Amino acid sequence: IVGGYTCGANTVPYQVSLNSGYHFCGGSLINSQWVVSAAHCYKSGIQVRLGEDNINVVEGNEQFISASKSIVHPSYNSNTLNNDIMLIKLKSAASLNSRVASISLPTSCASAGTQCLISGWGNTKSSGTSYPDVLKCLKAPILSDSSCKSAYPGQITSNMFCAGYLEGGKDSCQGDSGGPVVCSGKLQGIVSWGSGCAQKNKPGVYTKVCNYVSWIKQTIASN
Ligand SMILES: [Ca+2]
Repeated sequence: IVGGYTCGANTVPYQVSLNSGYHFCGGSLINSQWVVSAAHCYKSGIQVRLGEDNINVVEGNEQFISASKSIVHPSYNSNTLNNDIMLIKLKSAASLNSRVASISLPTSCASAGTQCLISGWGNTKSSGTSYPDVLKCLKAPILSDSSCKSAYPGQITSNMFCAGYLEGGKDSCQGDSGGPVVCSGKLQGIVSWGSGCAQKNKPGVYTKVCNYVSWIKQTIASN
């Protein structure tokens, strides 16, 4: 997250870190057994880390639970990043309390102008590299479909939306991928892609979670 703020420990209780020996992507806990992330974060051997603030220090609220199964969206296209969503099942159910909690799925799609909370452990610099150990946060609005398409000609599908600031300086970034965009207490986006980070006229692009609620529910119901 570039141009954000330190969230505070366990203030984003649905945020998870995907770990394969190291943090590599975010995700969102949607029930005791299941995490939403980006399909482009797929790999084998995932350990889901819940209750994290500093990802390099054991602070006392963590739950580390190996994944039993990953399910990339049936229509994920890694070239275009269309349908950049996956589900990860935990080998055992997480214990839920105020610091580790699921986030609700949307019942309707959010609108341009709505304020959301984007979070992650990704790079905090737009030029060069610095990775935080504690969770960063950014409040940002959803942008119009027209301004999103004008920013990224030929690239924005109906399964994507832009959020952030066209002036630059505030955005998600590498290492945030797969993490949440939460608006009015609902998971509306997944950190997906963008041109660089926090560049002028290059806002963040997010998977549009409301399009996937029926797939998510039916997949969980049978897996
Ligand atoms: Ca920790």
